[PDB]
Amino acid sequence: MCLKLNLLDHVFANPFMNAAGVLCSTEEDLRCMTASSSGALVSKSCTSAPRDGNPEPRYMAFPLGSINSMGLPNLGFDFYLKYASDLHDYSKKPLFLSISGLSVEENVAMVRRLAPVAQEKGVLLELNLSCPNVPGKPQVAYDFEAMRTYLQQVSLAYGLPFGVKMPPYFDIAHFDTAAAVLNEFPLVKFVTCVNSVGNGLVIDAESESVVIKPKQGFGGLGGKYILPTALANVNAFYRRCPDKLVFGCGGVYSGEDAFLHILAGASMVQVGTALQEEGPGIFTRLEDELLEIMARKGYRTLEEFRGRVKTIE
Amino acid sequence: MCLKLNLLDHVFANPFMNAAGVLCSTEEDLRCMTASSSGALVSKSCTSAPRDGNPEPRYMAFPLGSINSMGLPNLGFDFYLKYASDLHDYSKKPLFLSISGLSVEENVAMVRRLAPVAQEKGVLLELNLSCPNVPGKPQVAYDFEAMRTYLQQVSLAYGLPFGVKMPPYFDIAHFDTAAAVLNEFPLVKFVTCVNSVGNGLVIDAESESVVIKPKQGFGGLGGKYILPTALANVNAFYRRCPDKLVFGCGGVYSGEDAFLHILAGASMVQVGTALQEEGPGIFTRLEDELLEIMARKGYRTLEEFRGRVKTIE
Ligand SMILES: Cc1cc2nc3c(=O)[nH]c(=O)nc-3n(C[C@H](O)[C@H](O)[C@H](O)COP(=O)(O)O)c2cc1C
Ligand SMILES: Cc1cc2nc3c(=O)[nH]c(=O)nc-3n(C[C@H](O)[C@H](O)[C@H](O)COP(=O)(O)O)c2cc1C
Ligand SMILES: O=C(O)c1ccc2cc(CCc3c(C(=O)O)[nH]c(=O)[nH]c3=O)ccc2c1
Ligand SMILES: O=C(O)c1ccc2cc(CCc3c(C(=O)O)[nH]c(=O)[nH]c3=O)ccc2c1
Repeated sequence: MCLKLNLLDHVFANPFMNAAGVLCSTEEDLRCMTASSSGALVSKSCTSAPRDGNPEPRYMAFPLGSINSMGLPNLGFDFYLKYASDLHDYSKKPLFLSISGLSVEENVAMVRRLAPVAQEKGVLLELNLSCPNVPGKPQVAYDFEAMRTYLQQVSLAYGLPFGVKMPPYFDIAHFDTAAAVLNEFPLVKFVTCVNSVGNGLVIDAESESVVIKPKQGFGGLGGKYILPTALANVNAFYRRCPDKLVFGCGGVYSGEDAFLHILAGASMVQVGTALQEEGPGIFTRLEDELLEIMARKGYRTLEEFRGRVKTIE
Repeated sequence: MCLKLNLLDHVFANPFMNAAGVLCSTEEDLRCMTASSSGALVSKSCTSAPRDGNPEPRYMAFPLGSINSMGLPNLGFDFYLKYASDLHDYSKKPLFLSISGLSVEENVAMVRRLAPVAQEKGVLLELNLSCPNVPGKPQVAYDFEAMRTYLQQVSLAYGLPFGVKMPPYFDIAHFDTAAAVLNEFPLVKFVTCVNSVGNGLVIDAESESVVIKPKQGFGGLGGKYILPTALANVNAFYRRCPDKLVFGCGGVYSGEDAFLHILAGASMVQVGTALQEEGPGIFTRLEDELLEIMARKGYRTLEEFRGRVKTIE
């Protein structure tokens, strides 16, 4: 029985990795992810210049999940490019680099300079499209014309396979439109579903207060709250993008949750909230748990059940 | 200390009611809700003609909430109109009738008939701005021009104060656009936030199957999964629509959850999944729990804390 995968011309010991943003901002965090049992890691979404992000408290977690308005704190692109080019040990596992420029021009600037490193060292680009653009307009992936522009400019600038990180959608017409846009771009080889569920609001009953400071307490939701949403999106894109991979992200706490993602169509399975809460030991647990469900069911490999969710009648 | 309140020129024993769709389809159901301790009741969204809805299984519940693709089963508008006009006992509590016509014309036709019953008996209209999927088009409340159309035509045809049932939004620009639409219409006197979170997917690990038959297992989510979404929408509209009331719906299982919805801004608090799972007994428990938390905090009225959620700094 084995959790091995070979995709995007890389070899992965297992499907598990962190979710962008969690345990991946500093060198220390990237070394820790690298030392862990995960099959891959992704670096924190970056911008051209370093950012401090939003005022604290800006992340809080609870039994059913988490809320955040981090505001894209990061060490700047040159840092993550240097980690990719000079520091990462690719003999340990593959690296994804996430970018999240605040305009199309910022993303173009970064991917231009990432290209040669991607070509030489094999770092894989994850472009975050659940990201602000002009304030007062929707985030990039909820503005299909902007999404198209972004993908056109980055495809031209970068010129190598990449993937995209998507927000969740909630309407079939949006699933249809979004996948149609993605399918215009042959270089988009993977689609990671999903980013956080936007603009949730957690309120503490005792203090009568919101729990994060930015944005009057509104923030993106992760964890147990979002698993059926995540699954839906994974499957919706898996069905609509047959020439792309789908990576699943949202609500993974256990090997059972990872199994569901994989039955929905996931190749890699990313872990955000649960990893934030439990720490990198989670990856040995998830591995063990997923192998046990496979043993019970008689599955020897991931391909035997990936995307094989049954429907009724 | 009692929970009684006045809204919309009606008196309510307490702020609780069922969520549309739950325990409200048949005469038996409406009578059961009327006999309960709820402050109000709302009928099942209706269409001009009866509908059988989608194949079963079409609802399932779990520890964290529910998933449904009911397909708008209902007894048809004439039945609900007759309930409102001849059968409901208004001395017991107010009645809301939910309409969910499949085009603007259908909604106009129903509301033209409801108006004189509203004038005579005081039944209240809740217009549902969710709808069956139509390939190539989003749900009405996710198509702002369509929403404006509906509201323009209903307002003209109906001519009396009414409310609107909204799906959740996840993007502040969308909150700003939606609330601007709503505030064009002075007759929209309440906004109910939220309907189910659209197009989730629940998968059973043992069977490797989705759990509802319609739509390849995709359906609207309710219950614990959606509470922070629901609170966000309640507060976003409460902030943006100062001349309207906001009714909260989503994720209420306890008086503490009701308390949070009121702190976010809700005037009435609707109960869907929890009511479906626990039955109408839930309303005595919710009342007791909400009064207990009020007593512990020293609140004598709902007005003392409605919309008074605190932000940080
Ligand atoms: C603290 C924190 C920071 C995050 N930062 C990013 C980010 O920089 N880029 C991104 O693509 N997603 C980011 N996300 C979203 C996660 O990658 C993930 O999509 C989301 O948390 C859902 O997965 P989960 O349910 O496992 O938490 C962040 C989430 C959290 C909790
Ligand atoms: C079985 C069922 C049927 C429902 N039908 C309707 C409906 O006819 N009209 C409507 O506005 N909302 C309908 N809903 C949505 C609920 O009114 C409510 O908005 C949603 O379930 C979230 O509240 P909850 O978390 O308390 O379940 C239905 C929900 C369920 C579970
Ligand atoms: O409050 C702001 O000014 C602000 C500015 C920049 C922002 C950029 C992002 C995208 C990164 C990200 C974040 C984050 O960094 O807040 N959190 C997530 O759950 N997902 C993400 O993709 C998300 C939110 C951001 C908010
Ligand atoms: O699947 C279909 O073809 C179909 C047809 C008509 C539909 C009408 C609605 C609106 C009623 C509704 C339902 C419902 O009746 O399924 N469930 C909810 O959670 N909220 C709602 O607002 C919701 C879904 C509908 C789906």
